[PDB]
Amino acid sequence: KGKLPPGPTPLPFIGNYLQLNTEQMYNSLMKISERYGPVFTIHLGPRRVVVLCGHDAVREALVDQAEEFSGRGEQATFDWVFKGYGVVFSNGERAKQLRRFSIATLRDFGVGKRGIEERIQEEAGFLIDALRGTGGANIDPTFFLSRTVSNVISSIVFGDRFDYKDKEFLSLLRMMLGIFQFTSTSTGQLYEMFSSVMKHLPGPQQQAFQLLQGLEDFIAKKVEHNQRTLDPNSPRDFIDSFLIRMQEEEKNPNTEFYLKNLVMTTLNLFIGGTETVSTTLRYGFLLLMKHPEVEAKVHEEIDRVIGKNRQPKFEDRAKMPYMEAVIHEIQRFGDVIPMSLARRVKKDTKFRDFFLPKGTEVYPMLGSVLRDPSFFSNPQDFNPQHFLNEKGQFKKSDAFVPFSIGKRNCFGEGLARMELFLFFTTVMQNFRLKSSQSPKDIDVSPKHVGFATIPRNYTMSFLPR
Ligand code: HEM
Ligand SMILES: CN1CCC[C@H]1c1cccnc1
Repeated sequence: KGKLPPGPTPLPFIGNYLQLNTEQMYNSLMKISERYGPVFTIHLGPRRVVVLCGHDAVREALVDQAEEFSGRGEQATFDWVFKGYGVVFSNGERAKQLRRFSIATLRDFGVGKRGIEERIQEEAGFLIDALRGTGGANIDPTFFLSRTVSNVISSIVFGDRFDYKDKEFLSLLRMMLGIFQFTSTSTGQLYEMFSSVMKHLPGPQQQAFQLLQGLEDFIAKKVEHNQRTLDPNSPRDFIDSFLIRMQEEEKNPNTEFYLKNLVMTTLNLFIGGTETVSTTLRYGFLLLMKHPEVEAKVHEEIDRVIGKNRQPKFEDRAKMPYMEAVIHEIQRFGDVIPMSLARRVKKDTKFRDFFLPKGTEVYPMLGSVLRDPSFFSNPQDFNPQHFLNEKGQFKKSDAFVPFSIGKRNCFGEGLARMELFLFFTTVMQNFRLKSSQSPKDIDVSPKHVGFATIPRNYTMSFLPR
């Protein structure tokens, strides 16, 4: 029965609203940690949350006490559509079934294997083609990168990749993009505290709902399409494998394989498989143009190990320590999902002499692990040396946790690291990156930080080398 972690006294309903700047949630919670310690209690409106800061607090909970911290908490904006259904927002039995099935089915369509390495190499080549065809003109790379990324997971879950022509495609991409931005604003973070009121009020949360509805309707139309052209012995994509598994479980009335879980799971993958990698690429190029010395070492190393002729491949990894360090440092620096997705204690839990009642939400401050001064000698700088030893060979970090850790850690990690290596490598093989402004003027502080870290709007050009 010990005590909850210390933290500032909340008000009825508003919680710790007075100590929170919803524009800068992460900076807010970190200011509070400086006063209360690395483990503290915050009230996000009426949501009682335990916040974990620094590598040690986060590894201790999510790894050393893995089972106890394995429950899924809420993200309220996403909840509006998912409603506890689908792999990401589910718990207990639902969670174990959808994750085990999702991981396996991803692996059946080539994730972690030559299959998807081919699909990514191919789709990369299509990206090179498009950036050439701009002929060095000053463009917004946003939808160039995200079309390419989205087409990879799209081929896995929908079968065939989207034609760049498709107007529905861009529409979906705008939708995904506007949701990531919304959830990263003051208002999206205010919604995390006050959703039981705000869901019924007018404002930018109404528009973010319409985008979620947009994505749900598109997935439900693709499912429909898949069902009535289905072939039970030869699955065409993820949706088919879940349709089939649905059919096998018409006997079991306690099954988790029904329509709503298929829709929401496919939506999770589509969304998860698109926006984070895409935001990482986009920040990544921005960082590279700001650090032209880094771009030159990368260029130097691409030329010696790969040269201009062949397609980069995943194994090149092993022989490119400086590129792996660059991509590691883009992820670390980007901090794209700075507060993870919320966890929940699965039962009454003891954790460092605090007591956590069953159901308490947990915030793993992944951003604080990526910036932990005990693991990286210059947290606020972009410096690939963070992941290099004395001998310029790749150096692992225990604080490299952009995908989180523990039992509900990101299972798209393997796909992502593959897409990131290949897309970054192939793009810089063919282009030098040319900024709109001089390196000293490039602003890499974020536009929005909340659920995600969003880079500022920018333009650039892609010049042949
Ligand atoms: C830059 C790439 C990515 C980053 C930084 C990232 C980040 C994260 C984080 C921080 C979590 C929460 C894990 C936890 O609760 O401990 C998560 C979960 C998840 N991710 Fe990713 N992710 C990425 C890519 C992907 C991709 C490509 C997919 C699609 C295949 C994907 C699908 C998912 C799913 C389905 C979950 C829910 C895990 C569960 O509840 O069991 N992610 N991700
Ligand atoms: C933000 N994401 C990256 C991995 C999980 C994914 C996500 C988050 C919220 C809803 N669906 C998918």
